[PDB]
Amino acid sequence: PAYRILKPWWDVFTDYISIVMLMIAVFGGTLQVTQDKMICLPCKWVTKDSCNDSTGPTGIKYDLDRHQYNYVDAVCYENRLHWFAKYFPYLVLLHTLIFLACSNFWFKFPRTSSKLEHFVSILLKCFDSPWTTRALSETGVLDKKEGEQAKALFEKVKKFRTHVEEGDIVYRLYMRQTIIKVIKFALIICYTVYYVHNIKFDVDCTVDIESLTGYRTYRCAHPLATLFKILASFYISLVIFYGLICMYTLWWMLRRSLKKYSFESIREESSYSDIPDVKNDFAFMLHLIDQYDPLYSKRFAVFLSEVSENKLRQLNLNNEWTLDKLRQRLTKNAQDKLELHLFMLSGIPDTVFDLVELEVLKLELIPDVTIPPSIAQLTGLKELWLYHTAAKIEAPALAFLRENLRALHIKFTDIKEIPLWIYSLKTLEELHLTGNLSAENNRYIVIDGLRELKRLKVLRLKSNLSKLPQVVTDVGVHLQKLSINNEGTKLIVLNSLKKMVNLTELELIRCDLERIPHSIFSLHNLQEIDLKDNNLKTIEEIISFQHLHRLTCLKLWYNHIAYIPIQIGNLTNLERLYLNRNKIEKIPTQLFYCRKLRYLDLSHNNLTFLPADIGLLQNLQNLAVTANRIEALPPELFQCRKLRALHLGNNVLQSLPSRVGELTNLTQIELRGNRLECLPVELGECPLLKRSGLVVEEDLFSTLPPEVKERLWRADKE
Amino acid sequence: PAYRILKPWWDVFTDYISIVMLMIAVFGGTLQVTQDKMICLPCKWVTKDSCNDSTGPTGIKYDLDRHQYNYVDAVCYENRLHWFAKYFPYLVLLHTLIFLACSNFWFKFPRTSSKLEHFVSILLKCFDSPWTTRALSETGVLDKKEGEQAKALFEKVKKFRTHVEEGDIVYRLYMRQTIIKVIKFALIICYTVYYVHNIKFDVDCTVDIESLTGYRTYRCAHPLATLFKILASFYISLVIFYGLICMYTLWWMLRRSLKKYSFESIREESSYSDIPDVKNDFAFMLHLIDQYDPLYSKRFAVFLSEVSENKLRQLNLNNEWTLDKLRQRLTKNAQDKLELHLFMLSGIPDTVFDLVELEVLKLELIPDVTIPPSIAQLTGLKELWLYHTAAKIEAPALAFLRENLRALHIKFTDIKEIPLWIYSLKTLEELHLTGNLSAENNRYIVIDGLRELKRLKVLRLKSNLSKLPQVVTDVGVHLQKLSINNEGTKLIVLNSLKKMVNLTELELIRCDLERIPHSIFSLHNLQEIDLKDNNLKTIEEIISFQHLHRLTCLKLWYNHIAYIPIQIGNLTNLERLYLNRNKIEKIPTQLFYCRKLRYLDLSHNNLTFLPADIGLLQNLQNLAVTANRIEALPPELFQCRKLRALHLGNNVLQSLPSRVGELTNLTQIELRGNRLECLPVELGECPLLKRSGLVVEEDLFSTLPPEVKERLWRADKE
Repeated sequence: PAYRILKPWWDVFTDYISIVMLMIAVFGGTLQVTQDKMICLPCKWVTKDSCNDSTGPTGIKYDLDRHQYNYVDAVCYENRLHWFAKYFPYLVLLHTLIFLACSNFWFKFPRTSSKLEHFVSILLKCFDSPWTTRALSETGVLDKKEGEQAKALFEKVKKFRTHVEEGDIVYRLYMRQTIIKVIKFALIICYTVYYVHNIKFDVDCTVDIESLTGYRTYRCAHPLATLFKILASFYISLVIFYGLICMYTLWWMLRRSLKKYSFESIREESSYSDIPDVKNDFAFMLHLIDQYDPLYSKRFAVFLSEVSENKLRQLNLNNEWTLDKLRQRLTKNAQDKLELHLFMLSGIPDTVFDLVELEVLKLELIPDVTIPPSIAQLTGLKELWLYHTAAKIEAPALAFLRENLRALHIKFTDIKEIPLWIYSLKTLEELHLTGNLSAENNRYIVIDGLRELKRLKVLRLKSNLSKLPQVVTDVGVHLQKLSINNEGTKLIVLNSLKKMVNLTELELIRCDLERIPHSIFSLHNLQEIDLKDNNLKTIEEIISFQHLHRLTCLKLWYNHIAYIPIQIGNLTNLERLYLNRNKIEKIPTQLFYCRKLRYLDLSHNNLTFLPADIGLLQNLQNLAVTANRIEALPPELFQCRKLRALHLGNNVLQSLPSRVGELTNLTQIELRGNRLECLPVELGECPLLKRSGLVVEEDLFSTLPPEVKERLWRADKE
Repeated sequence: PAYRILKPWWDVFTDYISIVMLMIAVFGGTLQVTQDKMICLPCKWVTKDSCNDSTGPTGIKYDLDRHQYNYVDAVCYENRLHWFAKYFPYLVLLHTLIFLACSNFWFKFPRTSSKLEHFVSILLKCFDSPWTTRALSETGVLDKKEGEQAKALFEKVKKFRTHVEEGDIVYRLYMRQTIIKVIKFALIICYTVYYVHNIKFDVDCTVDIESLTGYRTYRCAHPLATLFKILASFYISLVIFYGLICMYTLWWMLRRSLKKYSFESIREESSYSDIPDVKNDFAFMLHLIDQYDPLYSKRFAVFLSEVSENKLRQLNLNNEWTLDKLRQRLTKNAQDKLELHLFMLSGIPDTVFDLVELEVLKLELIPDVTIPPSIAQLTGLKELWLYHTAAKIEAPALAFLRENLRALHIKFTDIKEIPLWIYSLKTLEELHLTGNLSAENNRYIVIDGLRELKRLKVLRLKSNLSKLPQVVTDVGVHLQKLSINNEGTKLIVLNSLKKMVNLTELELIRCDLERIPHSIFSLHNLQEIDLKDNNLKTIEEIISFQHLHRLTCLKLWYNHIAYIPIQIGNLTNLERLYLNRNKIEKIPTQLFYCRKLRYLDLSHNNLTFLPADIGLLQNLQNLAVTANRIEALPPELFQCRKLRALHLGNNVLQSLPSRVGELTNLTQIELRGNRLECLPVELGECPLLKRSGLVVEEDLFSTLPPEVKERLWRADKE
């Protein structure tokens, strides 16, 4: 009932033959025990120890008692009867017992019985499971219990295959059994056929007992000799059949090299082309199964396809990730949109396509995943972020992304990681490419699809472009933003940056320009310009920067600018400025002639003084001079009545003048790290300054009057 | 334990006959073993080696010992008794064992045992399924798992049919078993009938043993001969019955060609004519079941019919989407009409036709659906939407569609999936085509049937067409509204718009025209014209637009329009003008002669100040200058009394004049992004202004007077 699957036709035939042999043995034994008498009549004329057959006919007088006849019969039966006639039932019993022992050797040997039982259990589990049925049907909806059962079955199959493939004990044990059976059959046939002629009805007895009966030789009849001969002939025929069956088994084991299973037909007909071929000690068991039924091997093959594992994992992650877990995983990014982050997942769960409130989706390391058509359900989806993930798409999904998606973020490290269908997404407007794409004589060739992005407005190219692609220059005629981050790689434009007339913004970070090209001056639509991390040394080209009519901002932080050019104040259009973390030695008053200035940082500079005209910028609300050599705070600086926040910390400023409290728009002050003695009393009269905005050292905050402390704490808490 | 179903009645009769034959074999064998002695008396006078048969009578003295009598009996039993008389029970036992082995060959042969057990297991699983009961009762809502297991049963039945139909091992094996039984019966009856005549009570024995007893011939008696003879006659009769049953089985198996099955009663009493004929290796087992009883075959044939599978799969789907949940999913579209969408469904539920009040029906990604006649019930249906859903149709459904529809939405990714019967419709007013269709050597051939619509009024095209089709020009003689979306690809017209004399509204979306074609001006009856995102810079052709007197609304936004020509003031008929997202920097003074303007859009442009002539446009209500360079709000703007919308966000607005309260009709305004330090007191006197209509910073909202804040809160609350 359990191992019957492992018994082919030859095994069951041999079992039935052994049963018949046991019946023959017991019948012969009980027949011999019940009666096996001899009937002996003495020879009156004895020659060569056998009588020569030398009014009406009359009987022969022997003058022998019945007891003497019984004694003669017993003596002749014990002595002159061939051992084959006396021991045939016991010999056939022994032979069939040894045959049964050989047959059950592997079943009763633990070192192989455990493997056989485990294989039977694994095959039954793979056959009766419902997952294999749908796996064959597919050539998706699944239950959690079914998913966990299938996962357990897959791991059990893998561990069992790993354990069994290196054994190679069942095959050689079966070979030994077959060889033993064949040689035993041969020897039994030879000896039994040669000795079956030694049992006969007429047997001549010469036991040499004349002191008790007086006769030398006796002619004895064996009444059951014919029946025993018939039984022996029938047993010989059964042994011939058994040996022919064993020889068929031996031929079957030495014809196709059962150490190897090709497994090609099952994998090719089931579309599971990547099914590895079975090695030794596991191909033999599958050969036995095929002899029994190929259907079990067919149902078991789907657990070794290297694809059904991926499908089962995808279904399991679909089932396990509930909607509530994803809702708890929802995040609001800096742009105030519902973000759902997926990281370290083999595939995209299908449950994420149930929350239509998703706005920005980030995918990171999602290998070999295909975009499901269910993406059309997420109407509110706006941003798709791919991190080192080469994913496939479907026609309905492609159409939905072409007609709904607006922003795409791409982080990659190889050409194959860039989906080819991103070009057809014509509603895409915000693009973020992160990853090297420069190639030797192949650069910017597969990137000709940028023309298709008609609605592209926001572009970010991070590929260490030592050469600027001409396709980007041609497509910039409708772009509005372009931030190129080369990670310090030098930027070469070969006079191709003046063609993007509609480029409203231009950012050059880590481009290592070392000097401002003249093509920036042709960007009359420019409003915010930055050369951060370009190690710029001179910015005197602000003279030619005057062409930019609507240039409302200018950032030059994190550079080697040694001084502020006198021409920078002539661009009255400038409103926001970033000049901190530079090597500026002194600040000329020329810059302070752009009275609409509102953003200006001078932190982490070698400045040791503050000019007089700093207070003439009444629109300024951000003063960041953190970690400077400024040691005296000028009273004229306090004229900026609209200075919401100022940063003075880490400086060498000795004290804060009393004019700080004259500002009612103050909200935040950064003062930690200064050579300050005590905060002024006037600082506590600011209606909008609180402890959140008043960040200073512990002792400096302790220098304030207690009423100022309690007012600040009450304002901050309530 | 009900494996007997595969055994017909004749198999049971043969098994019982074999049991009786085995019983009589055992009886005869134990009788012969226990007592089979022969009693022999020598003939004093012998003629022809036979008994001569020739103061009162006295017994004849033979002078023979009892042991000599026993020897004579044994030698006569060995030699002169016929082998059939001695070995009748053993031959009967051997033949009975051979018959049982033949009967149980296929039952125990693993190669066909697997097929038999799989067939009986599938039959028993099918029999207990409530699916069969429901199908029979069809001549009604159950558990979902019942439908799941029904589909699993259907799939496994199909797989088993595909597997077993290729083998053909059970029919040939059964035929060979029957042939072996018949030939064995013939041989056994021949030899037994021929040799039964030798079972005689008296047997003439001439063993020729003179040196032992001294008599030539003997006259033996077989006391068991009569019982053996009657047992032999009984066994002959049983063998005759067995052979007759075997001949009947052979005739039944060699007359109807069991390699094929009819399956004709199902398509008559149930009209399930989709069941194919069953070929070998499956028809044989079905015939055996029919021999048992045809009920199992009848209740199992339904699983081979795909029509029953489809109908009860649809029934399961209807059970999945109940009416209450269907109406829960029922919503209202953007046109305030009842709409229902079906996404990622295997088929269209029948329950969707319960609600006849639907007007818009969305069918997206519903594979291989045929439009049923049940759509005729939904007389109120007006719009049917197809999103990548290839749909087949029937005559009544198409008849209902041709006279009870308003608009049709067709979204496709491939040419072959669009329905072709759409052209037969005549009640259709709006047709929505979505998907690129242009190809070479078959250009614009799929939509050649668009001319069949003689009532087509509004045409909406999403096909990315390089050139305007001639069929569009042919069908435009009666159109009213045209919406073209080239997805940013440049469109070539070549004077192909003047043929649409009755066209009312012309819409060109993402056509990348870069220049307005002159055929637009020739449509004197045009009402609304759009050039949405067509890379237009100059619109000076308005001199030609002056031919269009009834151009109430002109849409020229999402383009690169640099400056508005002064000739736009000639078109005083403009009422709704969109000019946002353009390079427009200033409003011409002549534009204000168009006093009919009511909707003006200028957001996200280079506007810096508003002309003083804006106050003369009293008809204006909606104004949008969001994200511009507006330094301050002009005073003359406040005299436009019925301005219901003023979008001034993301500007550089500094001071808000107190005259905002003069706009009693002002409802919607925003102050985000504008550096407004303070607010006037008249802002809270406008009845139509509410807190939800006031988009302002929370602290700047607190800057409102507390009475004004309470008034705005009261307005917002109710």
